[PDB]
This record gives sequence, structure tokens and C-alpha cells, in this order.
Amino acid sequence: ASPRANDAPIVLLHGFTGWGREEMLGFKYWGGVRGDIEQWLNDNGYRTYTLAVGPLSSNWDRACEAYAQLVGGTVDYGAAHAAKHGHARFGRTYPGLLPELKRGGRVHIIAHSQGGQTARMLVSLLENGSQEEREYAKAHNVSLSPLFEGGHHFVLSVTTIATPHDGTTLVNMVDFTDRFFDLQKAVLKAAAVASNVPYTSQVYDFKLDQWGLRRQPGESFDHYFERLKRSPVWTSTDTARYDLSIPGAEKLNQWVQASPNTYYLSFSTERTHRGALTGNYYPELGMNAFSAVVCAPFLGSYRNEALGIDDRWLENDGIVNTVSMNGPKRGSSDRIVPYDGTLKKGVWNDMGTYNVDHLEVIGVDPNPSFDIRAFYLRLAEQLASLRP
Ligand SMILES: [Ca+2]
Ligand SMILES: [Zn+2]
Repeated sequence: ASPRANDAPIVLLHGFTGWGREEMLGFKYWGGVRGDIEQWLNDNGYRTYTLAVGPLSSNWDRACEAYAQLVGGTVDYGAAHAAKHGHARFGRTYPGLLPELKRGGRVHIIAHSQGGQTARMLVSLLENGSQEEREYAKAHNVSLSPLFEGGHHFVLSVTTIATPHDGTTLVNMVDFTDRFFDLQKAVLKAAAVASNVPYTSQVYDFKLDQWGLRRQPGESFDHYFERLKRSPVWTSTDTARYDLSIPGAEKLNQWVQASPNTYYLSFSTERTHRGALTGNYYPELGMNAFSAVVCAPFLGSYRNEALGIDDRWLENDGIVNTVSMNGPKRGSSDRIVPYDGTLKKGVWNDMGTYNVDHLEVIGVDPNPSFDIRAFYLRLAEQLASLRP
């Protein structure tokens, strides 16, 4: 029970590789083959909008982009941050999806996977701003984005679904494969090529503008090639891959903390079964093919006791370790409590673990057994029941 206590709008925030509504020919990240989640929510009286930030970027960059997309304006990554990592300070300019957040309004954020880290960071920056950005701005006499001031509280709630709050060991597998096939560098080169091809961005927009991957106006190929080789993007830790790794996720948890003015809900996922002999976990029949063959095996068998990666990390949903989903724990002081019928502020409300994989939970992969429609409508109702 507990009816409508607020009419604050909802924004959907995708995770790693996530694309916007106008990309992928309309195939929705939030809905996939099952439908259009944003539309189902809107048709039911829940004002909903969809955010589309850097699919391969760091949570910091994605948070800054999310902020601009919400209140409108030109993306400002921060002069200190831009200088530190070697990329442009300013980005794209947006009209604003919810400028009402600038004058009292509040918003519910529903995020999937990496989106969970971005949402938490946006809240932390809004609330505390960035001391480093403030000091840098005053010391060099440059402008400061309101986002780094602190004292803002327009986010009412953050709901994470299958979010790797403590990271995912999948990155560890990528580290091993790096000795040969370097996945990140390959993805970047592909993005570099695409940035120069005409219509590509209409299908999949990499949103890596800050790195200047495309050949500029009168730039010759020769100059272009030389400039790219010198780019710091190839060896940068200012990427989603780093924030998603075990050590990167902890560093994020060290400063991104749960705000006492915001409600936090987490949903965990698993689509595996434990081997009686080894203790290792294997993908159930149904998990999307990609995950089942390429990711699940490593996720369900990789251990590193010295780093704290024990048997409790083997259960997974094909992409992320389940134990990493209930809330930040590694390098975190956040509190996680089991949902007891009453949602609380400043803590993670563990809404439970669901038998659906990483892609099925957003409809990208089919699973007739999963009533995706009901899951999101039921979530919307709970968010609407929250007391401001
Ligand atoms: Ca399936
Ligand atoms: Zn950055």
C-alpha cells in the first residue's frame, strides 16, 4: 500500500554501452525486445524521461553530462578534472529536460548497471560539490559549474538495477586478455573511425567528443594520425572500464557516499547455479548467449582471496557479480538494510535478488518468465510513495 506521496518525475539512466532513444534504429536500451519502459511508465501517469550520456565514459564525465541534460546548458567537466586527464573542459549544449530541478523540483533516477555509479556520483556532487574544482577555479580565476558548488538536493531517489557497486571481476578477465587482444584500445580505434563517417552517430553515438577523436576541418591525415598517437585517451583511467573494475569501483566508493536526503533502492540479479564439487557457478539455460559463453564462466570461477574476492563473488547475472549489487561495500561506509516494508533515507534499501540476467532485466534479452512490465510499474509505484 502507501499511495502517492510525491509527483516528482523519473529519469532513466543506462549503464555501460547504453544508447539513447534516437539511436540503434529505435531499439530501446530500456525495454529491448520486450517494449518501451519509458512509455509504459508515461502511459500510467509517471512522468518519465530518458538520459543518454557517455556509454563508455567515466562516471564523472557521465555525471556532468547528466547534470547538463537535466537542467540544460553546456556540459562542464570541470577545469581541474579536464586539466588532470587531458580532455576538453566543455562538451555538448542541451536545452534541458527538467529545468524545474533548478527551482525546487526533485527527481527519481532509475539506473541500470553502470548507471548506478553515475547516479550515486551525481547525487554526491550535487550535495557536496567538488572541493578540488572549487579550489582550482578560485586559484586560477576560472568559472565554476554550479554542480561543483555543493548545497543542491534535487535528486529524491536513486534506484540501481544490477549495478556493480563494488565493481565486476569481468574487468579482471579483460585484464588477462590484454596481454594479447587489447579490447579498450580496439574499441577506441573503432570509435575514432566512426567519428569521421557521416551517418554513424545516428545509429550509435560514442559521445567521446572531449577526446577530439575525429579529424578536424583542415587537418591532413598525416597531422591527424600524429595527433591521435599523442592522445592520453589510450592510457587514461578516466574511462568506464576503470570505474567498473574492482580497484576503480572502490576508489569511487571512497568519496561517493549515500546522501541522508536521498532514498536509495537496489535490485540484485542472478542467473546461475552452483556446482556441488567446485563451488563454481554456471549459467542457467536462458542466459543470453554472449554472457553464457564469454562472461559467465570467468565470473563464476574467478577468485582472488587476497583481494577479498571469495566464493561469495561467483554468483552472477552474466555480466556482474551479484554480491556487488546490493550497495557499495568495498571502501564504503554506506549502510545496506533489507527492505522491511518501509523505505528509509540515507541508506541502501536492498529490494531483493531476482532470477533474471543482466540483459533480460532491461528487456534486451527475452525471458517470458520475467514480467518486465510489472517489475517497472511496481517500482514506479514505490518511488511515487516516497515521502519528500
Ligand atoms: Ca533469455
Ligand atoms: Zn573526464
